[PDB]
Amino acid sequence: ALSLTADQMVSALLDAEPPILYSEYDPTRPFSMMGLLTNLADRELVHMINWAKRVPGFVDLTLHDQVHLLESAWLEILMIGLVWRSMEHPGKLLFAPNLLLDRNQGKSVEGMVEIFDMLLATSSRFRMMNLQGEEFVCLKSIILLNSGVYTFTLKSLEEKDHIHRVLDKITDTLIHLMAKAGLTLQQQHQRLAQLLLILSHIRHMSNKGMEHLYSMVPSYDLLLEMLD
Amino acid sequence: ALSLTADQMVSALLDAEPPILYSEYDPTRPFSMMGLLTNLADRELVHMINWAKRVPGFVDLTLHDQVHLLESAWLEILMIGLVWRSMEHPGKLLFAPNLLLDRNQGKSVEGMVEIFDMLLATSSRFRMMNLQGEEFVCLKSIILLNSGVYTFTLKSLEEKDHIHRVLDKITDTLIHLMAKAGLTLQQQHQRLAQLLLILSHIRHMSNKGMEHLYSMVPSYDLLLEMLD
Ligand SMILES: CC(C)CN1CCc2cc(O)ccc2[C@H]1c1ccc(/C=C/C(=O)O)cc1
Ligand SMILES: CC(C)CN1CCc2cc(O)ccc2[C@H]1c1ccc(/C=C/C(=O)O)cc1
Repeated sequence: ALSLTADQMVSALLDAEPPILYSEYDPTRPFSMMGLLTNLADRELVHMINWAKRVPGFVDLTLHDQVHLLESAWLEILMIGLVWRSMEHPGKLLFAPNLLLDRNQGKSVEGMVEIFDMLLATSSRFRMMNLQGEEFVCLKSIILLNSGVYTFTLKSLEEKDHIHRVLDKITDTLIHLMAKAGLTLQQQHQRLAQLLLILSHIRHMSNKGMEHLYSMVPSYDLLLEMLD
Repeated sequence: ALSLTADQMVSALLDAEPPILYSEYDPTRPFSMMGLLTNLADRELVHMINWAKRVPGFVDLTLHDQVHLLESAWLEILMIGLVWRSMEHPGKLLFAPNLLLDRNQGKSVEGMVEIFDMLLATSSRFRMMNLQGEEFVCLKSIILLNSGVYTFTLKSLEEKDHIHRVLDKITDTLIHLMAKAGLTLQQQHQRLAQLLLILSHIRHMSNKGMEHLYSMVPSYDLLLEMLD
């Protein structure tokens, strides 16, 4: 994992990409939103576990640490996936190819339109930056490794060190992608910063989303069971 | 602001630094924690407004946008300040020079020890990275400009553009500080990323903190009044 080249890292992440799932509803029947979104999120989680195990360095960690990282990051990962899927659909959120929802549709649940608006704005930011697929997969892997790394013994110190080393490799990779695309050294650092700063907003969105869900979520046990 | 050199940006930010305030309690009297922390935060906010107005580019924005940015960022700014103050005090949070609290003291309020632990871990991360004062002031300014920029008309488009341009200048500045300190180009990008990724955790901490406070906060009107 730490011996991978930038090109190899990118290829590994692109290969690890999960599929785009569909919403489960009878399309011949008349058009609950939260039920549809929950069932979709449930099914995506399984594929996210598989994806996570294919992110270089991730399976080198202890099971306990893998669970902690996924516990911290899962909603951020679903959200960045959603925002990426929605990028070329101004004003809409592509939850699934058969479930493309606008802001007005979000108003059907109390507190939801606020979250829809933040996701739509992130998609807008992605569009304005012209985010590339190779950059997106790097960012999603960064979320997985970074979100829980500040909230964790000699083994723990080794785990955190490894995580930072893998994150450094992904940073190198992002820069390499920007250098290959022809950006100047200045533009490279600037774009790196712009991309990483969006991750703070994705964290914010996830926290707001978790508040919504807790006001009504995969347990440590379910995640542990799925990862073990 | 956009014509400032890296050295000028750093100097401007160092000059803008607010003072370290003291907790208001009778030190001759026997040792409420939340009351002490709230009163401290109240007084710090006033100085934060002054500081914000001295961050290059900030007063170029509309009053409304200044308020929005501060509304989004104020707790993150208090927290990064706290973590910086605490950096050379392992296991303790230096809320003020006369109010140095350990994790055990946080247990006196339900839900607080969790927040103390996250802040202490961030201080630990700062210590391990050997964060420099010049880097800290850059990061605090980045929080101010970035935290609310995704949640905002032709004027709004101009405002967001300006904010991104100022953020790009601060990125250039951070890199310049790392280049002057003798880091390689690789190390520069890596450290930039490490620093910006901590900001995601600071956002997380602020969200957790706001949840605590809302379960019991400066209004738009107070912030507007103070900024106007
Ligand atoms: C209020 C948010 C949590 C709604 N999110 C937005 C992000 C997102 C992305 C997806 O790609 C699929 C669904 C969603 C939904 C969502 C809705 C419900 C749940 C609930 C999960 C559970 O209760 O286990 C999770 C996410
Ligand atoms: C639970 C957290 C919000 C406690 N924080 C931690 C960060 C911090 C940094 C400071 O430098 C000073 C105080 C604090 C406290 C804190 C406590 C109360 C309030 C309340 C403010 C209000 O009610 O206006 C804000 C922050």
